[PDB]
Order: sequence, then C-alpha cells, then structure tokens
Amino acid sequence: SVRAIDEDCSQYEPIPGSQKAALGYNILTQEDAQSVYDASYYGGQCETVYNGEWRELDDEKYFRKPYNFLKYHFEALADTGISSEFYDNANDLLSKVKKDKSDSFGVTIGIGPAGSPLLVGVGVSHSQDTSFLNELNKYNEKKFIFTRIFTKVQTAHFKMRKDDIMLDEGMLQSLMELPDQYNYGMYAKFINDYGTHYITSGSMGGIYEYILVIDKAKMESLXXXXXXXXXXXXRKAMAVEDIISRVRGGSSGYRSWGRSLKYNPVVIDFEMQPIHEVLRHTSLGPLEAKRQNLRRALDQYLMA
Ligand code: NI
Repeated sequence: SVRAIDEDCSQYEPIPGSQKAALGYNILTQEDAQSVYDASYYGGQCETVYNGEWRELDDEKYFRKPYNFLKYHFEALADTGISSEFYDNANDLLSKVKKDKSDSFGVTIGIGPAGSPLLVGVGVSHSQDTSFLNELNKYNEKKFIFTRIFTKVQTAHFKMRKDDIMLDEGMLQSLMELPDQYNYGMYAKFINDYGTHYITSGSMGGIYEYILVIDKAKMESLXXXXXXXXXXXXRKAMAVEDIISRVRGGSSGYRSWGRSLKYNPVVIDFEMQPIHEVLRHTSLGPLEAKRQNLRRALDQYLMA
C-alpha cells in the first residue's frame, strides 16, 4: 500500500531485515560487509507492507519498505532437514551437509540469475564455522555417532531494485576517493570494507541447528533417538550425550525463535552480484572508469 503525502510515515517501523539486506557480502570469508544500498532511503514516499501476523507481537499491522526494496512480502515457509540419520564423524557430517545434501539442509548463495545456488551450511563466517566446529569436535573417544536436525524458516521474500539504486552515502564517498589509475591495494581495501558481492534478492528467515551425540555401544543395548528428539521440538537417560545447537535469527525472550524470527531475521537463500555491478547502471557518470579497476581488483582478489 502506498500512503500519500499527508499521512506521516514515521508511524511505520522499517521492514524487518532491511539493514541486513543492504550489507555487502564477502564470498571468500563468508562474512557480511558494510552497507552497499542505502537502507533508509525512502524516495520521498511512504510504501507500506502488511503483516498479517500482527496479533502475535493501521500502523501496528504495516511496516515501511525502503525504496531499494522493489518487493518484500511476508511468508511462513518451513524446511526441516532431519538428516539421513547415522554418521561416523562430526566433520564428515558438516562437510557432507554442504557438498552432499539438498537445499533444505542449509542456506544458499547464488551468483546472478541462472547461477546455480551453492549450499553454505548455516551461513555464518568461515571463522564462526571453525568455532562451532572446534568447540563441537571436543567430545568423542574415537569418532562414534552423530545425527542432525536442521530447520529453515522463511519469513519474507524480497527483491532489490536493479535500476536507479540509491547507494549507501559512505560507500559512494569511498568510491569517489579511489584513484582513477589502478592501484590494487586501494581497491582491495574497498573490497574488504564493502564486499565481494551485494544481494539482489532472497528470503528473510533463519535456521535452528541440532546435533545429537550418541554412544554406539549404548543404543546397541537399549535414527531412533533422532525420530524421538524431533518430537521434543515439534539430561536424563537415553544415551543423551548432549544435543548441541546453533541458531541464526530471532532473539531471546528457544522455540521463542519461531515466534520472534519474522521480526529479527537474517538473509538466507539469496542471490548476489559482484560488487562492481552495483555501479553499472544507477546514475553517477564520472565514476565509470573506476569500475574497470574495481572489476580488475575483484578478479585478482578472488584468485588468491
Ligand atoms: Ni513469496
């Protein structure tokens, strides 16, 4: 709904996930970067989006959509990746989640249109993957038994503008300050601050990850635990090693995750373009020859 200039739009909270969708992304570190889109530009108008779930929490039921969002609407889609059950080792399980499993077993990134999506586990940084991993690994004798439950919820679909984007004020200042002549290091600094890539569409939502720790010889005496522990979702006996969990999106106040996710999402199942494409359309003439440099540096940066 478009309001009309005589309704105040300060009323409306910005659509959830708006700041996050505006950030660049680094394909190599799997880290987010600084803002690429201007997350708070409204283009002199009041565009609102309906939240049908408002009782669970006009003006209470509508959020404001920044201009750089061509589309945003809410969803509630749930994918449960209940695993395949057995697994001899933990690293094998987490590595084979990425390489060997379908898209409902994790989060995806894809480049461009026909750019087939890459499954990136949970979608944290490479250093965060090696902290959930290092702090996890420590637990076993000589690798016994691991199951995984993983749930993915999409709380919104969105699509970024392709034409006439409003670039973040700071990024535009950084661009304007790069030299006309090619200097790798300086453009590499730009890539580190703003990203390898920026998002053009995807989902808002989150992930809840479980990994059950089972004791071979145990189940022996007394797949089966996975089935049952999935019920516990929807310290005691039972070879209950210790259910380890990872979570993205939502906020405390933990299937309170489910209730709160829509209002505190992260970006998932997203499409992206190399950072330099951001300036290929979208106004700003003079700064073109800086795109060849930015392309060149990106190519070098990714060869690393
Ligand atoms: Ni949709």
